[PDB]
Amino acid sequence: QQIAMETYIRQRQLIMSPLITSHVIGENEPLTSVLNKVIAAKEVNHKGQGLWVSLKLLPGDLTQVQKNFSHLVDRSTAIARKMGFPEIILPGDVRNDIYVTLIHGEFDKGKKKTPKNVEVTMSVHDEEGKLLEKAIHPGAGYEGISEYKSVVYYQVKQPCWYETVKVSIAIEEVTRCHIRFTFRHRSSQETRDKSERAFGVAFVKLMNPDGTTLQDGRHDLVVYKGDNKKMEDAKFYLTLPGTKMEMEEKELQASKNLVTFTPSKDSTKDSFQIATLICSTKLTQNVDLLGLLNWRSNSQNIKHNLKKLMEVDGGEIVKFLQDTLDALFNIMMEMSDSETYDFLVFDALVFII
Repeated sequence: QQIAMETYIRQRQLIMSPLITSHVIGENEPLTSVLNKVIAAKEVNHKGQGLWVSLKLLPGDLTQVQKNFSHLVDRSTAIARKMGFPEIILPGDVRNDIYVTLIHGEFDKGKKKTPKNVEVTMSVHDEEGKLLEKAIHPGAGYEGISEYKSVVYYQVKQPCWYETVKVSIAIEEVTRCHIRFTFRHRSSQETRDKSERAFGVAFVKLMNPDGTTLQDGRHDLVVYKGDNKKMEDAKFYLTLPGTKMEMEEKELQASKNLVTFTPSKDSTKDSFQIATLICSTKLTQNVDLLGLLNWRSNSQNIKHNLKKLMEVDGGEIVKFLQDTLDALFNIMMEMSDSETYDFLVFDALVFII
């Protein structure tokens, strides 16, 4: 219903700093023109699910799940291509909009006939074991340390208990700290001194071993359970990534290779999807950091992986071209660098402009 105008006072009381009713947002007239043309109309929500959004998303919520998760600000930012960008993109701190879709996962004991549901306990720690109090992991709008009291739906026990994850983190911290898949049961009994605790956790690999960051590609992650002493430190999980890569390329085809640890396969569903969305700035397809100095070969043209590379690196391609031209091998240098690097630049920076 309609009432008198009080936007500015409430806005500045929310922000608690001297702003203006439209100084925070410039209304981006051409950008919002194109946005109202394609996105800000019904179309992106048309493609959200099925025919439309109000009378069709509710049946989806009632049957299996609603798409209310996976906030849209990531996609709106990643397609709209706003103007007021900072220069602290790659160094300093990340955009803090990274969101990974934890589609499924459960703490099903298996031995017990009736599964007991436990919400995800985002226990944040370090390689050395730093506390990581309310100051570090929260601050982006995520207080999920207290997410507990899991009650099953009326029909199916399988669906997980995942929600929005928001982290305000820096490059040094993402280099250092680590997080675990803890599941502490919040039973009806008030006392938490019983033996209903988490039987195991799994750590999160923030950067791939070759130097690549988190990736959007589908890599379901499992957990490994056991005594608390073998996972209270980080070295044991540091040397055991517990990812899909080691199950085949490490010659770990036999599931009994681990002395005590057991993957979730044939134990619990634990389909932990990884999705480094387009809004992220650390996306990496081919490892450019070797391309700087320790480049084994010119495998970055035939296997260039011609994806975006939105220039958050700060001049990687042109500096590498400068060094390669200094090398003075032969024609293939120039032909490759031209026809791939300026290919990508003239195919992405055009939309950037």
